[PDB]
Amino acid sequence: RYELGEILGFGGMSEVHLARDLRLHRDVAVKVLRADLARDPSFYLRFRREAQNAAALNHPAIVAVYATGEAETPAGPLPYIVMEYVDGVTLRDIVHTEGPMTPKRAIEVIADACQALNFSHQNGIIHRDVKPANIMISATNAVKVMDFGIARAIATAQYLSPEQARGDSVDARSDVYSLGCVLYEVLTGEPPFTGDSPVSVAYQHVREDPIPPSARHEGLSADLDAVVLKALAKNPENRYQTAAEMRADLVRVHNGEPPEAPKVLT
Ligand SMILES: Nc1ncnc2c1ncn2[C@@H]1O[C@H](COP(=O)(O)OP(=O)(O)OP(O)(O)=S)[C@H](O)[C@H]1O
Ligand SMILES: [Mn+2]
Repeated sequence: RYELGEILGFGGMSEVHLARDLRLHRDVAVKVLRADLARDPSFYLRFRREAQNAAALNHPAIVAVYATGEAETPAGPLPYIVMEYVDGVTLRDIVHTEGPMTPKRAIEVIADACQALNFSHQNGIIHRDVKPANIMISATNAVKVMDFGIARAIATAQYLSPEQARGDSVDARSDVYSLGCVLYEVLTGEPPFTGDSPVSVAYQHVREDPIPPSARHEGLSADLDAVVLKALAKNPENRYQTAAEMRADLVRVHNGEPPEAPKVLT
């Protein structure tokens, strides 16, 4: 049914192909598990779970999942996921090709992401992996959040929250944090913490305060600082408790209004 075509992109887990649905005549994105990882149960499982978790979401700002299955290739069974096709670019790409967005644009985009996440949080779903690569902007400039993660067991990493690097409990406020990180990098052109390993970056995430955005990049403002740093506060209790709260504050900043976030001085 699906005539696959060009490679749209590469992820740490999969190859995503543009394809044509020949029964409905629409372009779709087909996510195919990396050949070599299919043999590892943990990954096959992860892949399938994410699929079923994401199909439970239906919002204009969230990439819809349409179908599943497994191609019975000569090598073995490659599971794949059929989804709504976004013709556009991830924020990572945007940052890598065009530099930091204008404050207002950043605000608009992140605010849309908030709606996606809030809708999700309401149908009881933590994303878990909010990062620049998991948010796309369409040719027609719609924001689209994707690659929703899944509750895992217990005994990148550059946008994970503190409670994630420790083995603590995870809820909506962690999406709030990591989103904070996205906004940060998208305002300044850099992720808030960098280093020579995951470990050290994990250290920074839970130990060192971020440099205020206005202090890493020109024409930002103290109010943005406020919002960004409240989003990136270490203890979930001191952050925006909900996506909507964060969004409301972003809206305040977008207009000429002062945000409710505690103030930040340089
Ligand atoms: N719905 C889509 N429409 C168009 N391109 C897409 C779409 N989904 C993914 N891509 C592209 O293919 C990519 C990877 O998709 P992912 O779902 O993030 O794969 P992944 O294996 O989960 O990567 P991770 O985050 O390392 S596990 C890019 O970041 C894209 O440019
Ligand atoms: Mn993924």
